[PDB]
Amino acid sequence: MFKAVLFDLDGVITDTAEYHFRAWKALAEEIGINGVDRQFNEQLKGVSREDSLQKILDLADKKVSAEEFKELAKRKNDNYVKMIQDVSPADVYPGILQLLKDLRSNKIKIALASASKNGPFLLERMNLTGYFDAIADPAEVAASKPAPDIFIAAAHAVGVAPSESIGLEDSQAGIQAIKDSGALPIGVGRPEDLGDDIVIVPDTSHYTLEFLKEVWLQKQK
Ligand SMILES: [Mg+2]
Repeated sequence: MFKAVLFDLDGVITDTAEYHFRAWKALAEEIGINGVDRQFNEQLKGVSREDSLQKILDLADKKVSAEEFKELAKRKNDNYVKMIQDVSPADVYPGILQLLKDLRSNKIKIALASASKNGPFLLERMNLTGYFDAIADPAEVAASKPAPDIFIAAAHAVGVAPSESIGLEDSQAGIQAIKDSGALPIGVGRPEDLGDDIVIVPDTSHYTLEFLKEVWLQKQK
């Protein structure tokens, strides 16, 4: 039986993506840049905050000093941090609360493996801190998501090897990160984005202790 479950936050535990989208959109509008719609934002995923801001500036061929550049980047983050102040327990994805309860009562380790610099704050706002045994700190991770580093740090933080874990993800890079760490991935989304070689649930309400166990069993080969 697996000894720990490693959680990504966005797309699994809750949604932050919409908040990032709105923040960028507020910055753009603040400096009169138009075109940052739910279409363009799709090109801002898995990209750096610097690269994203640049893409946005390239929309209006807007030039700015390296100074004004860093300040714009900071503004986007401040908007984001302001926007997440209202995150609450109601924002927890379906099935997640019960899964955490079930894992805890089954003595299965729980760890956050997220790039979010606001992970601890967000879990406290959703009232989930007490379920987590460890939070892998994004700033201590040398290589981002595609790399297995963070799932490896998250597993070690709870005293297990990744090979004794299951990783829950909503992104292709995340799925790859889990595979390369040696943990068993179970994605949420659709094969077209995630891949055809892993178990996938359409929505998180299907992430139950019973389902995880059956998947872990049917893995033994
Ligand atoms: Mg995610």
